Amino acid sequence: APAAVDWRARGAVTAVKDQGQCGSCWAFSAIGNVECQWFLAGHPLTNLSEQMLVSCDKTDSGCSGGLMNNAFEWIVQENNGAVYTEDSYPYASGEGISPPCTTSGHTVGATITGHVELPQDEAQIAAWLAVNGPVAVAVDASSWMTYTGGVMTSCVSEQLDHGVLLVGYNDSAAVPYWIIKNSWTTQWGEEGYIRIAKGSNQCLVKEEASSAVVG
Ligand SMILES: *[C@@H](N)CNC(=O)[C@H](Cc1ccccc1)NC(=O)c1ccccc1
Repeated sequence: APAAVDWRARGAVTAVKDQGQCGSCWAFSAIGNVECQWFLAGHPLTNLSEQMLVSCDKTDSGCSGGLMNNAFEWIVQENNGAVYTEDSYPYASGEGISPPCTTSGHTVGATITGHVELPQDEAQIAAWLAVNGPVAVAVDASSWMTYTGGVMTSCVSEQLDHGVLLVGYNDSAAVPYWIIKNSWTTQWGEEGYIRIAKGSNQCLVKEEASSAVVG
């Protein structure tokens, strides 16, 4: 694997979004992954719908929580692999209110055929990310409220509570780090992003890493 990767520089990552006052990070993580994978598949970078998952995906629990794996599963097995555009199915749960599911007239932004899980190994995850793009991961963001910038090194790593997106790493730095996309606006952290120490399983980052498959 390369010494450093940043898929943002490859224009493969969309703008930082805002989940608002809603427990829908799982949806943002999954959808982000699908966005990046769709671009890297040879298609235009399209903003996709988190609201599709929050409202329609009943395997998960809307604004109270859910799982990225469950989202990919639901997309393939229930929604024929379709991921709608954010433009034709916009996010509306910003204040905590989830509209009902609508299945007439929406526009398919991406089409996935499956998903893969990555080993609980930062090296193997990086090895994947360097080739096939950004990875949906679960973390312990309990100590993230106070993050303002820099490489976090003593992140509270107890129990998973947040869904974020690995978009790259840097093994060349004095302290090697993961570059992580969050869904807490651009005011938080490093322009919406956060760098965490790589190799010491910070925030339990290596626990649940998955990626969609765009056949
Ligand atoms: C983010 N603000 C919403 N939080 C959750 O959805 C929360 C944490 C989470 C971790 C990994 C992947 C997705 C979400 N959900 C859970 O703790 C959880 C666990 C088991 C079943 C449902 C929800």
